[PDB]
Amino acid sequence: RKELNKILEGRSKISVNDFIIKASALACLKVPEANSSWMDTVIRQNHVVDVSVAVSTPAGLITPIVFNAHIKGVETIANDVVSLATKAREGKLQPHEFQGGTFTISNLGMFGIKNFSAIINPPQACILAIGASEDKLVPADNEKGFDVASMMSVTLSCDHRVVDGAVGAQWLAEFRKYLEKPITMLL
Amino acid sequence: TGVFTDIPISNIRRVIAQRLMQSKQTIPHYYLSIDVNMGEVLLVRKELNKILEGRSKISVNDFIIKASALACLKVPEANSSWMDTVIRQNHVVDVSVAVSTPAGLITPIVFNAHIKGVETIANDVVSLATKAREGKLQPHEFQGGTFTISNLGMFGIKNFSAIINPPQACILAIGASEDKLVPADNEKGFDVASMMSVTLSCDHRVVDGAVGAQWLAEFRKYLEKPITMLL
Amino acid sequence: TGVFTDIPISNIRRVIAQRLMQSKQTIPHYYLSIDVNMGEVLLVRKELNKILEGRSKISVNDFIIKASALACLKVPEANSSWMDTVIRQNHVVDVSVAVSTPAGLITPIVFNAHIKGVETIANDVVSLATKAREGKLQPHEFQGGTFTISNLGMFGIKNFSAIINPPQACILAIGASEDKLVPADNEKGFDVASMMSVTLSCDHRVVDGAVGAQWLAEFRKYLEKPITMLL
Amino acid sequence: TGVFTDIPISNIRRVIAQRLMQSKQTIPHYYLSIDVNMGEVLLVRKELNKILEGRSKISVNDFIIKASALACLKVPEANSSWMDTVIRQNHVVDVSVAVSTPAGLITPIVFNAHIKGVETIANDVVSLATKAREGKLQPHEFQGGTFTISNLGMFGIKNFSAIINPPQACILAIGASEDKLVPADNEKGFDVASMMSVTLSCDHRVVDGAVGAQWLAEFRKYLEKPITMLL
Repeated sequence: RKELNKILEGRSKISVNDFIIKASALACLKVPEANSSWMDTVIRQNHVVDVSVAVSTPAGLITPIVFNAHIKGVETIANDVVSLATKAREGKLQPHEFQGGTFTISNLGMFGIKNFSAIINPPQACILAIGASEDKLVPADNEKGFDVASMMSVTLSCDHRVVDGAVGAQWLAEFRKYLEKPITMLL
Repeated sequence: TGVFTDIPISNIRRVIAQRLMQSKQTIPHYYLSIDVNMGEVLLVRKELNKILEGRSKISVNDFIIKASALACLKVPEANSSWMDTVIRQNHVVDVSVAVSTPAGLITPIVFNAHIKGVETIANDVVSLATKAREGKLQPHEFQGGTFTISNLGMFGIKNFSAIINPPQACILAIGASEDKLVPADNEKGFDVASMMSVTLSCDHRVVDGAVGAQWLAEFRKYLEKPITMLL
Repeated sequence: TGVFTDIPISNIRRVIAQRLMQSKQTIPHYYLSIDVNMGEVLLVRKELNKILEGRSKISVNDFIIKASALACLKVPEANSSWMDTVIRQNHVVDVSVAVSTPAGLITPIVFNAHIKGVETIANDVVSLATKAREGKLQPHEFQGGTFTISNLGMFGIKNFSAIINPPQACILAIGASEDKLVPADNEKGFDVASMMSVTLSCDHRVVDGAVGAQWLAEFRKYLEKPITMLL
Repeated sequence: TGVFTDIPISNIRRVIAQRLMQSKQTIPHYYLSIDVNMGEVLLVRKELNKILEGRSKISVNDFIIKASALACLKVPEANSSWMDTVIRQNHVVDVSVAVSTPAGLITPIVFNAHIKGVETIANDVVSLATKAREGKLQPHEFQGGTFTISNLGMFGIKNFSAIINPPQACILAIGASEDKLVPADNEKGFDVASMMSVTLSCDHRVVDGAVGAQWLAEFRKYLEKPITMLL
């Protein structure tokens, strides 16, 4: 993110939430069950990824939707998120701009929250919850024997009648791999 | 054999020759050449191949196709076309790759190359190349496209200037990658770099010199900072 | 937008395309490339800019225009023209400079460039470029000339091969100046030099290969010993 | 003199211009460039000149002609021709050398250059060049051939792209030999090498890109290991 911000000499600003959205869309592509839905009679599997981001507007909560997030770069995602957040804080959003989607992301790391467990929207099947990033003290094989690492804890709230435990665990593994090797998003 | 032997021309060769002659007569070609440092792609490709434990193999041509598609997105004129009455600008990027099948040349088309990752591109290119060497390709699988890429670096070619297809407007030509000796500020004063020379053959009635130069600049930036392809 | 959007062609673009197509069809182009060491011009220009305390600004393109005019004086064939029945040899040098205005291309003409100093040339080029970007140019101010120069070194282009205007016979193409690593006899054994690559596109029915090579040799000598322009 | 003087065109110049125009209109040219290390030929030629104690003088152009003939033997497509109805493949190699006589250009033909040694080639080239500068050449002595070579390294030209003769299919263009600074594994880390750049202009309806690249690879191998010409 720092290198990309240096490259974009004021053209755009890229946040960590943009990489999170990109990794979520790619993981939903790899594991389609987390992007599916339950409709009693039938189970609908979506081939496109619409990511509804939760923004804490000081009037409640708003859910701007980033459409086709699986085929967009981090810069387009960042611009869309910024514009939609400004419009949400203004108070002017079309119903289709915040009602719908296939996946949901909620971030509360700005408030110091370490972990939290969100609630699934009725049509969707999963929701990702992102907490604060903190410098932990992980073991290492160097001279000291330890190293400082910036760790972030994420909780996925799955619908068990659509997503199995192994399926959700695979989704989390792919999400973690995408975020821990960012060049993998090129593949 | 004697002094000379005359080989009759097949109908496929005849029509290909007629098309090439018409292209060279109608399209005013002009050539723009730049040089690209490939030391970062050489590392990114190695890391991605290590990550893909036999799942897939990624070549440098795949990164080249990806960078070409992204540059065509940024500069739409190189992906446009001339139709006498009107100029057609394509919003999707179809990249026709030139493969030297030992029966002539074939042009497998990678569709929607601007929204595909390097792994999907690599798999598509491998499958299409195998089918082309087999000899079974549908007409829509090798006729059409919006951009064309030809690579001859396997043969040691340093530079070359290709010919534009009649409907399209540009064609990229990739030569061999060689270890040059560029100046550096270190103790020795020089450093070894792997350089690759590329020539873009543009149609001057569609692409201006500044436009083609911008396209080459964006292509070079994408290839020399591979993480920029995330944006 | 959809899949593609067709952009209608303006009359100016249509006539320019027709002229370029006719030029490429009628003129047999052939390209000759050389390399020039610019380390002496880089010092002469700095000294002249210091001497001119804000009175004027001299660019490298001005020295390039001056050297081109002097070389055209020495080798008249590159300044000649083809008129089917007769070959017209011009005794004056009018240099048409290609400026990439963000609406296409413009060709301001510097007249009598063989008997003008670099300061007059610089002032004329600056004024004509400002007028071209404004959009107000008389037809005689950009239609005609005897020699043509196109520069694309600002865009990082290393080499390119331009297209001859139908009446003229040659066109010079200037690429980027880069710090190479040439051999030297000093302690290290090498030295850094600023090199620039130029391609002359000659009309072979007017200019022979040896003639074009002599023209390039004289141009290179003028640029590599700037004091020679006094002679 | 005035402003301009019109020079009438001779019939020889008129017919040459018509032939060149027809060639450029009908033949779709495409250019392939490589670089050759000449340090071994520079030693072989010196040794052979020492051995020939004034009996004959061997030039680098003679080794170039020999390597061209051998490469045409290995890859027959570059020595072929296009005749609309049929493609004629020649089993003998006639090399037309371009000599810049100070009256234009002349093309003395060396026949059966694939089965002649460098000394016979050198003697034939010297005699034909003297006769061409004299001005007495039979039509069969300069009209025809299967391959064409043009050299402009005496004039300092680094690269150039020539024009194919209408009956033939390829033409080789040789530029100046220059001492570059290539990387090396010795103590310093670099080594000085004499490099020469050659461009082959192929007819794409007869010669494919891979075919031309193979021809250039064989030519480079012959020139970089001169003992290979014994095989």
